[PDB]
This record gives sequence, structure tokens and C-alpha cells, in this order.
Amino acid sequence: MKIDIHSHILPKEWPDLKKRFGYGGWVQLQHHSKGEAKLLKDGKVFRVVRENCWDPEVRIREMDQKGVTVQALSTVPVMFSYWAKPEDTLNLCQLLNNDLASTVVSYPRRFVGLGTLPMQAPELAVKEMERCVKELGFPGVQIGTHVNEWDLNAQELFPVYAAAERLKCSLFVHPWDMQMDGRMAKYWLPWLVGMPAETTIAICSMIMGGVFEKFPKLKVCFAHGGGAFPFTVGRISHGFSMRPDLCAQDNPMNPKKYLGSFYTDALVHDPLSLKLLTDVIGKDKVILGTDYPFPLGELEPGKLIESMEEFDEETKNKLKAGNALAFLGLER
Amino acid sequence: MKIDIHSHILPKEWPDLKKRFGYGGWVQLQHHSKGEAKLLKDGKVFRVVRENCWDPEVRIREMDQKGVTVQALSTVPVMFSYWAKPEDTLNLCQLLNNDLASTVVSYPRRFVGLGTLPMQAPELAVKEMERCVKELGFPGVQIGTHVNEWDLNAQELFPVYAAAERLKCSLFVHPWDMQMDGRMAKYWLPWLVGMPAETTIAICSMIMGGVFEKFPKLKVCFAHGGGAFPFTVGRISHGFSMRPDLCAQDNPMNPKKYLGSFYTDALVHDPLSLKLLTDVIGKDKVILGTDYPFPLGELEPGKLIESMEEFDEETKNKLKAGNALAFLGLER
Ligand SMILES: [Zn+2]
Ligand SMILES: [Zn+2]
Repeated sequence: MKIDIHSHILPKEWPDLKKRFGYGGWVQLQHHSKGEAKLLKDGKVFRVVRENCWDPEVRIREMDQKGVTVQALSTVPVMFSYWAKPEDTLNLCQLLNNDLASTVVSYPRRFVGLGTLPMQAPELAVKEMERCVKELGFPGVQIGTHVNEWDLNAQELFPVYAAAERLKCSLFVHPWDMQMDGRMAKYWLPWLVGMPAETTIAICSMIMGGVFEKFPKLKVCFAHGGGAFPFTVGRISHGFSMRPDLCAQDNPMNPKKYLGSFYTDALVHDPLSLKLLTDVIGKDKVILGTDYPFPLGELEPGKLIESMEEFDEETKNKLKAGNALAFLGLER
Repeated sequence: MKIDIHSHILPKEWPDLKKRFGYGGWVQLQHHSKGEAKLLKDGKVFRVVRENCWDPEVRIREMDQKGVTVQALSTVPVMFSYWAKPEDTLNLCQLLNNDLASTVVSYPRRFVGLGTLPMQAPELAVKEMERCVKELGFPGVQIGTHVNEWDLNAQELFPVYAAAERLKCSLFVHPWDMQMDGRMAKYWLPWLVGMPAETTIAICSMIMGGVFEKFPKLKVCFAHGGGAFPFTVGRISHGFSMRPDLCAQDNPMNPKKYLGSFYTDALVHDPLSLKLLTDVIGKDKVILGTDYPFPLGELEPGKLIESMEEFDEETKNKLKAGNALAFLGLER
């Protein structure tokens, strides 16, 4: 109920992409009757969205009802398209990034921009990042938990991290691209269970991969309370200690030592989980996030943090806003 | 430091299974240098185990040292063999359950048996359960978190649950046959992360699949504090409520209602995680588990429990023994 770090938005419309680029599997927007719209596989449909998902005035109203001062805006993670030709992803990223920037120009004290980047091609990613920060004025970028077969430990990605750290650019890591078929096709598991596992893998990849060691000024936030990590850190840490041969031939420091070194969003739904999240990650490093406007997110942003009779007013305020300005390097 | 619900043992020797069944993929134990054996799965040595993994005299000695009174013994999960022809698995289970039954009979005050079954052939698995419970006197069985393409919701598995329920045969679910390659082939991810995820999926499959509603008296314990479940139950519970088309099509109750309906082992490593586990699952439903003799387990069994200064004594003795006794259906 002050700043929402995790909020997704799309342009009203965009070019046909199977044409602009050639090949398929790209995602499009079809509005049938104003108020509602549909997201489409190329093949068959995969999400029914509302007016809030593209219309910034609709967004501000809802934000006024809900007490939300600013939303950090990123794209819908399905847009990442790390799987496609690189130069084509650079294109889409420019389109999405300029629309995002355009939305911030209309309401520069209600919105900020988290850019997107062609991560599968590190040096283009670097350039599109100098641009996001220095021309567009974005305070960070949103990226995926893994990039194809690369995980966030990859050496191929170190140039990007170096750049993030150079240009003071924050990173919001969003899980995406779980397994959808076979055992995971029922009960909404890729979302309910697959997303948290992707985030947990991402935190590990980075800690054990050397990233936080080789870039101590990097600002990283993970989605969904960082998945399973706050709860399974004990196991990850003890395992690092038992098999230094499987786990440390890349960075020798125990994962427990980077508690304090990264942020997570507070989208965990339960008070007991929120409490644990703050005891493990820290009161300074947890950030309110809503996943607005999707049904799986928090419906009353901050309602859970406000109900925590054990936090004091200072702590509730780091959670609703204070920690988020730190992470993005902004001022009130 | 009283009862250990989670512990594995192998026979010292077993026949060459390729020879016995006509095709490979099985594991063998080789004894080459002293106090040590190699497990090979067609090709490679994939694990080196010490004598405490097969020799009950040795286990008794370490139990004497650690203050453990009973270990509930089960085979190593790699032996589940759910992939083989249904007759051969059945043959192997009889060998392993007999070995198990022999160990137990030599020390029926220090061990209880958890048998193994040909899960991929539900009829064959009901007979072996009959035999484990009636002939062999085991209080329960150990099974995997999934059976090939089936998950714990599968209908074909239902006659098995009906058997266990009739027979007062407890179920101990252990994760296995998680992806080992690709992105999961570094930093021991399949064990640090993949295993907790497999168990979160199983708990989801059993709840949303109706299993606890169909069989209100089935008792089930899950390995490793139930994986990620206790921290991510909010997200599972909320998403269930948000998308009943995907989630409530088999069982109309929110997952939260099934808290208290199943057990988990206490193998979570940190006090904060333990405290959450019993806040969420309940003080009467967490069992001391150790994963002896593998190095990912608790090295000083009970020590995480005994260190917890918030728990009264009654609570500690529940987590150390009472809960295990209720879950197994036995007496002090
Ligand atoms: Zn999101
Ligand atoms: Zn185990």
C-alpha cells in the first residue's frame, strides 16, 4: 500500500510478429469486446486479461482505490522470448521498452519502468541496458530465472551483470518457462509449484555461481518471496558443507553467508510465511509486490503486511515503500 | 534421539539382477576395499556407501552413541525399480522385504521395517502389502512421490490406498527420479532443490486428487518437512481458490483444510524452518527423521529439536518419539 514492485503491463497492441520476424510461437493480443481481451499462443489461447492490463488510466484508478502510490512496471514474462533469434528479441525489447517509457512519461510520479532485455545475446543485452537506464531513465530491468540452457550462474552472463553493476541498474528476477507438459499439466502446478522452484534454483545458481561474490554492489530482487529458498536454505546450506566437491568448485562461500545480500518480494500470501521471510531474508530486504493485475497476486496490496501485529510502524513502512526505494535507488 | 522415522539400509549382497531378469538398468552393490561399497547403475559407480549402510551391528553401535532408540528401516529409493516389468520388481521387493524382515527380527526392540512395493502394478502391490503386514509384520511401506507417468492422484493407484487403509498400513512417501541432467546437473540441485519440489507435488497431488477425502484414515508421512509445502501452502491455497476450473475439479476443499491430516518428517536443518513446520503441520504431526546414513541427513539426531527453546518438554518428546508411535500404530 505505497509501492508495488511486481506489476505487469502490456502495450494496447503490437505488430503481427509471425510477419515482422517470420517464425511462429510469438504471443499476440486480441480484444473481442472492450473491457476484456485474450492472450494467444499463435496456437490456442493462454490467458484472459482485463482493461487494467494495458490502460494506464484504468491502472491509476484501481491504484487510488487500493492506496498504491507507485507501481514498478514490467512486461508480462511470456514476452521475454529468450528462445528466438537474438536480433528479433532486441527489436521486441525496443518496442516494449519504449511503450513502458511512454507510460512513465504520462504519470512520472505513479510509475517506474523495469526494462526487458535480449538475455540470450549478452552484448546486445548490455547495449539495450545502457539505453534503458541512460536514455529511458529506467531504475532497473526485469529478467527471467534462466535464459534457455543458461542458468544465472553462466559466464556468458557476467558481462550483463558487470554492466548492471556499473550503471547502478537493479534486477528483478522473475520465474518463467517452467515445464508445462507431462506430470505438470494438472492442478495449475507449473504456477503453484513450478514457479517457486525456478526462483529457488535461481538464487542457488547465483550464490554458488559466484555472482554475488564477483559483484558485491549488484541489486537483485527475486519474485514470490524467493520461492522455496527461505524455507529450504538450511538444507541448501548443509548440503554445500557436506559436498564441497559438487557445490563449491565455483564459489567457496556457504550460501547462508548471502542472507542479507539480496531482496525478495513479499508475495507469499500467509502471515507465518511472511514472518519467516523477514526473519531469514531481513526486514530491510523484503519488498511489497502484488503481481498486479493477475488473479494469483495480492488483491489488497499491503493488507497482509498491515495485519502483522508483530511488526512495528517503521518495519511496515520499509515493507510497503522504504525497501523498494533502496532497491531501485530512488528518493521520496 | 528417540525414534528415527527416515533411514535406509541395503542387504550386504544380492543377485546380479541383469542375469536374473534378462535386461539391465538395475543397481548392484560391489565390495572391493574394506569398510566401503560401491553402488553401480549400468555403467558407473554413482554412490559410495560405508558399512553402516548394510551391517546392523554397526548401526546399533552408532544408535547407542547418538541416543537413537529405534530406526524405521527402508530400502534406498534407487531400488524402487518402478520402471521394470511388474513381475521382476515384485521379485526384487520380496528379496528386499525379506532382507529387511531378517534385520528387524534380530533386533525387534531397535528396528521396525518399512517395506517396498511394485507400485507400477497396483494388484501386485496390494498382495505384497498384504504379505508385508501379515507375514512380515511391518507397520508400513515406503513409496516414491510418483510412479513413472503416474502421480499420487492416479486412479490406478487407488486400490493400493484402499489396501493400506484396511490393513492399517502407514505410508512413507520419499521423493526420487527427479530430473538429473540438463539444467539440474550442477551444484547438487536435484537433491537440494529437486527433492523438496517432488515432495511438494506429491502433497498437492494427494490433496487436490481427493485421496485424503476418499481415505480419511490413511496415514501418510512425507520426507524432508514436506519439501516446500509449509512455506508455499499460502500460494497453493490461494491459487486453488482463484482458479477452481484448474484445481478443484477433483476435490472441492481448500488445501488448508488438510493441514493436520498428514505427517512430515522433521528433516529441515534450521530452527526457523522447524518452527514453521510445526506451526503449519502441527506439533502432533512432525516426526524426527534423519536420512541416516546419508550425508544430507541430520548428523546429530534430535539435536535441532533439543536446541529449540520455545518448545516445552511434552512437545519435544512428541517430535522425538510420540508422533512416530502414533504414525506407526505401535506402543512405547
Ligand atoms: Zn509476475
Ligand atoms: Zn532418504
